[PDB]
Amino acid sequence: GGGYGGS
Repeated sequence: GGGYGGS
């Protein structure tokens, strides 16, 4: 799986 975060 995988993902991200940011802003």
